This record gives sequence, C-alpha cells and structure tokens, in this order.
Amino acid sequence: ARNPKCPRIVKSCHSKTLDKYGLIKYPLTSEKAMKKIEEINTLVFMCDKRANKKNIKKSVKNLFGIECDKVNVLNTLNGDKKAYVRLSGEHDALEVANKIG
RNA sequence: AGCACAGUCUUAACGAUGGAUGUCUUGGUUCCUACAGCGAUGAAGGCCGCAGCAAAAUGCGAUACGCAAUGAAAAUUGCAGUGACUGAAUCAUCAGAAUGCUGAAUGUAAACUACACCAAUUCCCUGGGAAUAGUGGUACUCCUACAGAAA
Repeated sequence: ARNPKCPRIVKSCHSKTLDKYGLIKYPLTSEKAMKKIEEINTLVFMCDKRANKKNIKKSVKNLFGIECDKVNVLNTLNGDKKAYVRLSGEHDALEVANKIG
C-alpha cells in the first residue's frame, strides 16, 4: 500500500460537511401539519435537499430531545426536504407545541 | 326660444391620431501606445444555491450581495435593523481566508443525486478525553528511484 511523504490534501478548516443545525432547517407551520401534530403526534419539518433520513431522525432527537417512531421524507418543489416525523408514543405533541408556539 | 336638406368634395381654424424632425447621449468606432496564458495546487464552460423583508441583472459560494487585513473613515434607511466623540456604519484597496455541485474530470457510472473497493475518520485538551458511515484514497499514459518474482 501507499506510504507518501505527505498527504496531497489537508483540510485545516472547521467541518462543514453538513451541519446538523441546518440539516434540519425549521418546523413547517401549515394547517395540514398542525392537524397531524394535534391528532397523531406527527411533526412536519423542513430540511436540507441533500439531508439523510437517518441523520434527520438523529437531528430531531438531538435538537428537540424527542424520539421518532417513523420518519417519512419528501423532496419538495420548494427546493428542500419535507420530513414527516411520527413521534414515539411516550413523548407528546404538547411539549413540541410549547417549543414551536 | 327660433333658424339651418343630408351626403360627397374642397378650404381654414381648433384638436385627436401617429412618432418624423430638431436637440441631446455614463454607448459604439477606429487607430496608436503598453503589457499579456490559465490548468490535476482541478481552468474555462455549465448547473445548483445564497439578501431580514429579494423576482431579474449584478455580486458572491453553505463563513453565500461580506469575512480578515489595510487605506480612507461617520454615517447607514424603500421598510427594518445597525453604528459614531475609532479594527463597528459607509466606501475603495484587497497581499490572509474561503473555494458548493460539477466540468479534462480522473473509482465504475449516467434521462441515475445509482454503484464498488481500500483507508474507518474528525475534533478537543497536555500525554490524555470526546464526537461522527462521515471523510479521504483508488483513471490512462509516461519518467526517475525501489522491490521480490523470470531467463
């Protein structure tokens, strides 16, 4: 195998591969989304176009402390990802409602 | 409150209609002077983004219509924020940054955000502790050097 004198590229800079804060952009506040949150504990989030579904699940749990039963995603005509996140049943929409407004 | 044939033609006055003329002009134009190549240290081209309110040019690249540094240097306002008794607000300079996805484009690909394999990898702290499947490397030809194989 290789044993170079020096690697060709060295990245000095801070990481920017895709920040978790920015991977998930913001909760979506639509009437449809409000009904989903209210009735089945399902949160709708706008997320980056290149975002990974597992990472979106990680990001929700990191940023809001709340666990996901299933995460369903879509690439929108609004240029971004729209993630429908059904919450695990021991955590509640009311807590999320306090955080979002 | 009476009087006027109407139409057609012609004439004048006063206008509609139209954009000529004139007047301009941060543009062209040619000549002359002067320097004059960028690229695997990933160009040009092309996409995809990026403004608090932001569509198109311009500008810029996930640090995104400015960053750092310098010289000017107190304003900036469409709304709204912001700053001043000098590394902020405004400009110009711009030598340090950064540098998306591609594209020769180079891991195999291609009406694909498809698919391999090898390295797992990054940060903090002064010899230790935390994070992330993330990040790299892997084209073809050549050359110089080295290697264990062969005749």
